[PDB]
Amino acid sequence: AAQTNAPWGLARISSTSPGTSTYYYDESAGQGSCVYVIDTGIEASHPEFEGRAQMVKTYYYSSRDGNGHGTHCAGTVGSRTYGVAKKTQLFGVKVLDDNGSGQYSTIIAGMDFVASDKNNRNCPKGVVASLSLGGGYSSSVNSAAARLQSSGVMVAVAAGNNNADARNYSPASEPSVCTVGASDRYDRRSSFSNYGSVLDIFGPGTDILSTWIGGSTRSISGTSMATPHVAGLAAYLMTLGKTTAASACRYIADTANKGDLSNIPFGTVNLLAYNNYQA
Repeated sequence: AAQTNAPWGLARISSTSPGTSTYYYDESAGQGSCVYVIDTGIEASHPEFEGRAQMVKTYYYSSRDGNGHGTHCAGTVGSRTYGVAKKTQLFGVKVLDDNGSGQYSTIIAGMDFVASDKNNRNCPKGVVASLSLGGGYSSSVNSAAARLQSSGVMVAVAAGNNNADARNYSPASEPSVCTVGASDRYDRRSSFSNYGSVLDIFGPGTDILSTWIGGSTRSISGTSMATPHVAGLAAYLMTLGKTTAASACRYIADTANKGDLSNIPFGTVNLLAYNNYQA
């Protein structure tokens, strides 16, 4: 399939050079997979989700996304126009309040919920969890993420927007999960992107157009924006049978555009998420 005039990040992950405008992808588009978006919520009523999104859990008085951040992320995973896996099933776990904050205790609870709740859901091609969040290092938060990965979910986490080494942030610093840095449309490391040996992959994260609350759209920046590119790619490759949840992160790194990014500090991977689709 081809999405003409796709956002630049979608076009990026289906090309070998920067500067293209079409997103090539296999038409299965992640059908039969599920991605949990652990965030502020998802405006499931948005026409861009086509009823493929639903909230499944909240830790606040509302399940709605009064912020927009979760919706933007869920849109990059699997919205019809801005998403990588256009046929995927999106589940919403609201661990973050409407200001984008949440306690680690609540975030931990959210992850353990996903590890169990996937057994309530028909995801025959596998299960992914996108975690556009983080803070300072905590082993409890790291183990929470590693538990989720062990239960059989491909876990993708943001590296953080501090322009520092991700080893001092969680769940970014957990080795067994897929930690995602951010790049821009000219293959530069995003000025805010964390870096470090704990990174496994980069994804588009500067000026990313996606869904927003109120049935609208906007363009924002962050490793929070790169993470769902990888979450979506994961679900896309798992629908295709090319990898498993346990293997997806390493496979995406095996099959990435190598060496193409600029301002990668020495010791950080130079790997850019790539779907190697051959139309």
